[PDB]
Amino acid sequence: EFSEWFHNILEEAEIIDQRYPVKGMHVWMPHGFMIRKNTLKILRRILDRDHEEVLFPLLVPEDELAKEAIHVKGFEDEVYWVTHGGLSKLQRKLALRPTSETVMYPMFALWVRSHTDLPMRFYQVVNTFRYETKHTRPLIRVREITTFKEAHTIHATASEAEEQVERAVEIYKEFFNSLGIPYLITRRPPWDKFPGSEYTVAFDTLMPDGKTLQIGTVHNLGQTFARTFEIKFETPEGDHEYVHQTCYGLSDRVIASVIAIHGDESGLCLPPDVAAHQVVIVPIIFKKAAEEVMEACRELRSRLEAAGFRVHLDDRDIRAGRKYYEWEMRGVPLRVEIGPRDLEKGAAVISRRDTGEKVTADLQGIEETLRELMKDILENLRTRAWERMESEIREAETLEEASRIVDEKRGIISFMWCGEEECGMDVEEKVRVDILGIQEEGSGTCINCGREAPYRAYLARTY
Amino acid sequence: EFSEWFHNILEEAEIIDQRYPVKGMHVWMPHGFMIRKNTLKILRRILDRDHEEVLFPLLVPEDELAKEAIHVKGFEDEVYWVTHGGLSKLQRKLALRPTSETVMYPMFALWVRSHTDLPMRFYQVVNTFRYETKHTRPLIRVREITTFKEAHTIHATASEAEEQVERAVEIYKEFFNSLGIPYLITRRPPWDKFPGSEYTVAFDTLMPDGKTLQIGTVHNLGQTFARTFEIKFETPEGDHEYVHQTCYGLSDRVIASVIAIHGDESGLCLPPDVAAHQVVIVPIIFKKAAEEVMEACRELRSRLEAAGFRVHLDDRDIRAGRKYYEWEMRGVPLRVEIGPRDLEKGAAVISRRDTGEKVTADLQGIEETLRELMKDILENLRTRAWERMESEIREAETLEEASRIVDEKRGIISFMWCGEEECGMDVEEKVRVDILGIQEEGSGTCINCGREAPYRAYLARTY
Ligand SMILES: C[C@H](N)C(=O)NS(=O)(=O)OC[C@H]1O[C@@H](n2cnc3c(N)ncnc32)[C@H](O)[C@@H]1O
Ligand SMILES: C[C@H](N)C(=O)NS(=O)(=O)OC[C@H]1O[C@@H](n2cnc3c(N)ncnc32)[C@H](O)[C@@H]1O
Ligand SMILES: [Mg+2]
Ligand SMILES: [Mg+2]
Ligand SMILES: [Zn+2]
Ligand SMILES: [Zn+2]
Repeated sequence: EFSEWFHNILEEAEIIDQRYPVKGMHVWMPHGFMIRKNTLKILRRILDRDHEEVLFPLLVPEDELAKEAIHVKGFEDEVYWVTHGGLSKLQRKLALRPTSETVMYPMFALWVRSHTDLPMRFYQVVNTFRYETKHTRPLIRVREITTFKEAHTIHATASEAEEQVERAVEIYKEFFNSLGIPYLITRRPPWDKFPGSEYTVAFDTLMPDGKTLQIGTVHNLGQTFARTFEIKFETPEGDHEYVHQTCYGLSDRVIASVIAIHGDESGLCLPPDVAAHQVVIVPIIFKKAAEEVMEACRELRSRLEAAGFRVHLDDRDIRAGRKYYEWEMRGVPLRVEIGPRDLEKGAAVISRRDTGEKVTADLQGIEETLRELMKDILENLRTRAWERMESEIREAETLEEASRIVDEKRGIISFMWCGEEECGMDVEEKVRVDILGIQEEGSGTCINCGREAPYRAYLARTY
Repeated sequence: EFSEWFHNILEEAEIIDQRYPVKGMHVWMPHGFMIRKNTLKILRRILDRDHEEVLFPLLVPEDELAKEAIHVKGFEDEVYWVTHGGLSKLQRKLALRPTSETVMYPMFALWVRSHTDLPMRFYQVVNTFRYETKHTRPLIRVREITTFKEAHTIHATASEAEEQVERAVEIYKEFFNSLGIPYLITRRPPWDKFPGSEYTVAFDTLMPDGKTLQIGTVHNLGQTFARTFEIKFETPEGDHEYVHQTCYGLSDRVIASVIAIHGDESGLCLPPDVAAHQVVIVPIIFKKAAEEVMEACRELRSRLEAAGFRVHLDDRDIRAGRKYYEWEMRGVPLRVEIGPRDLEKGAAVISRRDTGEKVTADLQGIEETLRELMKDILENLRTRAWERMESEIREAETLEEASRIVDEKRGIISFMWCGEEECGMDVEEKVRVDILGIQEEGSGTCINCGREAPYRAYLARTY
């Protein structure tokens, strides 16, 4: 049910066109692009406080890419390879970046010398490629991840690296909260962690189809990559130790989530700061003081723009009904309607997209009325969202109880787990599900082997 | 001389790092990235008035790419090819886009149906690839063009297409004027035009080494591509005719130009709206009312930010001299110095980067003082630039006179030309130079074959 909804809204709202001759690679149409644009503004506003945006190459030579032990193994048959340059065969294969560690790190080896240099915090929003699962899914599982934001940090002590991991987590919380997206933060099992990292922390959110979606990861690379690429730095004493690194990233999935989570029967419903337009002015006219209604709207649009609004006056010549539908299925938060009546009173009608509540305000201070309304809509959408999610995280004491809940209600399954490889795999297999990760807390007994359970774990059917 | 200057400023100002294991592919460091960022804001501000930004895939399948007659021939051995997906060999080669016609057009075939649909004006800023000349050059001739803005338009009548070509030209003029970049607009010879187009209009600018640099092209594709990809549309009568297309684009070269053209002995000198910072506040302190000098600067920074300035307070603990040098070689337009004296008078010192003029203004209305100063700097830089260029465009009546001027003074050579293939080639060969293009005007006699010369032509040593 959700799948069809998603696929249809992506087309109707003209977010992306999937009809491209190469599977797993979609086109961002105008509207979709605007949403992607605003989602990124929000993200960069946060990241730019303490991170420096950069832009590295797309292609990586075998030599560099394979310098990894586990990392190369982690993307082996997952990389695309350019082998020829025209008709000529390159004397050194070039791989399309799947992620940029093997691209930036050898360069970091150069950029880093003195402890005065550290800490360095970089990031970029580029396109990465991954040859995977025959199962392609829009904005969720693509071959060309068009909105891959990857951050990489460098530190002097392993201490600061961990502190960074915590900072990243706070950055994503803030990012997501702005999108009104709820999430569950856990620590991935050591066999799911980023290839070569010390550990991986992941953010997972729940899709309307009861399935979970990883929408962000933070990895603590310790000094593994440092040693691999020789990234050393001089201490104030005169020694040469390897740096401590961490990296984290999001993808188009964030945009899928926003669409999906605040999804709706009417179409898209988006946080005001993500929508292509925050306020769409629709003048109501039947050839009765039209010249006056119009100039009332125009004046309003201009007035809103100067106040910093992303407004749009829909003066097309069609039935206001059709207009309402359009901007509604597209996700515009506020609709401002103006007609002879209201006009001849100094007021207008403001309709909400999340609720439906049409209220009446004075065109005199409307700017503030709108600003407030917007703050309200986010909080509501964010709240609703959190409720909906938490109400799907259910505890289980028996592996049997789990299988029953998952299969009947889907969602997330909370449970105490011993945290052992074999036990975990066994849990996954028996329940045909994936262990999202753990959360250290009070002990108990592993839902499976009954032994001592140091961790609170979650599992679910994932994307 | 210029070359070394360029290469050194790119490194000293930390614009791009060229030390990447793959030739023709550079890294944008923080500072460089900020300039690229602002240059693009300026560009998008213009383009977004009537164009819709989008984002198509990177990879193109042989099938589509080769659908062209001359176009495929035009990029034959110029394309990179991904042949394997992991260890598996794809059953259909994928080419990294060199430009996106073969990517967007088949999609346009779908997006276009009714004349009500046209006109459509799209554009994107993506990374394109081109396997060319062994001679790699930063921001000028790269294998991975990291800042390729390509616009594509669709029209109902060939009439509107031409009108579009004129619009594009006006858009680039405005874009360039904002960067204070001078240019010569001409019509490329029919053997240099974009592969498959009706004709190509190009913008060329002059580099400090007397060589010319193509910094923009607008192509009128007529219905050539329409027929190739079956892009038809329904007329109000009910007929089905092919659409009229045009496309135009710029690259990182625009950023090279800005750096190079307003180049300088002190380092970078950039248009206020391109610099990483428009105003850098440097407090002068020697342990004498410091606490008061500082709070005077801070207050100023905040005050400037709220006014919309990209300001930066350099409160580092170093000699103000070293600070001046840094922000000066980096291109910051205005430096605001504050010390005990000036402070205890309600005024500060404002130094210009283009001139050097340090003036004294009242911290009371300084915002407007600065805004004005900025407008002044652009106009100056733009003017200087135009003078410098026009003073290098020299007329020649004899093929011999040309060879003498080119070889001794470089620059552009104006001349009357018959406009014939063989005659043109002959001119180029004999003078070891390239014919930039023509400009229809009063007749005369071809500098070479003496026959009737319908066009005013230019030639020079190019990049
Ligand atoms: C930051 C680290 N270098 C990185 O690459 N981590 S990652 O491999 O976990 O990817 C980061 C995020 O990208 C998203 N992602 C991964 N593969 C994807 C795919 N094929 N399609 C869409 N999003 C994907 C997920 O939300 C994931 O959390
Ligand atoms: C718009 C059309 N589809 C296009 O591709 N035209 S073009 O091939 O002429 O390229 C547009 C512009 O990109 C720049 N350009 C072309 N090849 C380049 C290269 N190898 N490195 C840097 N800039 C390049 C030039 O300034 C040129 O005017
Ligand atoms: Mg698992
Ligand atoms: Mg030529
Ligand atoms: Zn167990
Ligand atoms: Zn001639």
